[PDB]
Amino acid sequence: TVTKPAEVPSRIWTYVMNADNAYGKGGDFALLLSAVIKKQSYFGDGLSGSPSAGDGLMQVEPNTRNAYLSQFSAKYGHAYNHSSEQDQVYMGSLILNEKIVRFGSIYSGLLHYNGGDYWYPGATDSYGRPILADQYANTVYAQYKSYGGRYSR
Ligand SMILES: CC(=O)N[C@@H]1[C@@H](O)[C@H](O[C@@H]2O[C@H](CO)[C@@H](O[C@@H]3O[C@H](CO)[C@@H](O[C@@H]4O[C@H](CO)[C@@H](O)[C@H](O)[C@H]4NC(C)=O)[C@H](O)[C@H]3NC(C)=O)[C@H](O)[C@H]2NC(C)=O)[C@@H](CO)O[C@H]1O
Repeated sequence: TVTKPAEVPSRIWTYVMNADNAYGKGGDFALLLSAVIKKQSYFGDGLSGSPSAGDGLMQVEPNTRNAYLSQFSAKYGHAYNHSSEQDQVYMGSLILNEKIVRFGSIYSGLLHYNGGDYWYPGATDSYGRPILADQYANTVYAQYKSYGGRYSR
């Protein structure tokens, strides 16, 4: 505990481990972030073709990135740079950590990361796509555990 999952590209592992270090999570957060990135962008390979392609590795929506800019700068010591893949991961990590702490659990953190705080079945994203936040949380939590995750909170 813990090892890089074989299927996670080594550049991505570095980003998530840097994020893990910033929150003192012993490598466990990095496993969760790996699962999130696999689902959101497939490490960057599943982006092309999508209206939300430009939102990067963790697919944080523009209005959501905008709300967290000052907090990002405070946490990481530099202004958010969307062209930086490490910053993309740092931003997604900050928001997911915030949700997990605020709502009280990983599952709920994942659900509200994907759906927002006021998700309901039939809610749509900034591109008008239906958000299956419950299914997202289920499948990302399973992937997290499959990578060797060991927490619920
Ligand atoms: C390349 C590709 O297409 N990949 C797919 C992913 O894009 C995809 O899921 C999308 O993921 C993002 C991030 O998790 C998710 O974004 C959330 O969107 C909601 C709804 O807009 C947000 O909330 C609102 O925020 C505003 C401003 O703060 C609030 O005023 C408002 O109240 C909120 N609304 C509600 C209802 O609470 C979240 O902030 C936002 N999260 C983030 C981190 O930005 C999209 O909704 C996801 N879209 C879909 C259709 O799921 C993934 C889905 O499984 O699939 C990839 O393949």
